[PDB]
Amino acid sequence: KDDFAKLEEQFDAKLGIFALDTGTNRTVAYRPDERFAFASTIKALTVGVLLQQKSIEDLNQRITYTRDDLVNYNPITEKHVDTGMTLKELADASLRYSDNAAQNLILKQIGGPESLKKELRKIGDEVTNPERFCPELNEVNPGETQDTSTARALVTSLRAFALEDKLPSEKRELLIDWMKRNTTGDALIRAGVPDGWEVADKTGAASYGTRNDIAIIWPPKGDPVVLAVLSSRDKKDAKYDDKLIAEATKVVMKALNMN
Repeated sequence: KDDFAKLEEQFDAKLGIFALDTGTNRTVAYRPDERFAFASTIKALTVGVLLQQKSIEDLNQRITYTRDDLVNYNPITEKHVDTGMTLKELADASLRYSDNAAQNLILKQIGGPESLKKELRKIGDEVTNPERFCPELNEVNPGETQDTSTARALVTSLRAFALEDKLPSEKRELLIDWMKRNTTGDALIRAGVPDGWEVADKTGAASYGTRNDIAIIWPPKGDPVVLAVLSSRDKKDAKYDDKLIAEATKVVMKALNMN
């Protein structure tokens, strides 16, 4: 709070925090409106819009691609160049493996960053600014607002798709299932929540030591909490530490008296 400034002290980083307890409407905010590169947290929002646009049957449509649409590491999509993959399999890979090439294919399907912004603006997210495909591949420098969001806007938008009415119940269920089954976030929000409690999350990292996680957290009984923990550092090549995110989550949970 305070403990938040202490974490920033301990990790030499800047935190961005917003949490909403949907049970009591309690809010926890630390630089909630400070901008960070959203990095792969955008993959969650991109699937929300894909689901909005496509019937569940339409997710069976096959997308073909070549090795030249893959750059650096893409753990799922490098396995299926020969066959291509369905939209459903791409959403799975994007969300649970943070597959860059799968995210790009999905983004292309929905009409690119311009169309994603349009749809975000349509759900009343006036802050999230998608501008580039695969922004991962660009040397993005500080003070730029392209491909940034805030902890507050990311919670509001994740909540809108995952928990409110921007998606019908069966599609909301797909989004939640994929995020619950994420493989990349064990040391982040998940490491900061009490044992047992279900977590659905999407992680991201960039440069300037950017390390992000956005989540929905269910207490065993009671309504969920939606949370964004964003972080960055002063130097372009700064290392991040996952533990910062785990510890910031602990402070949120304390403040929420849990849940």
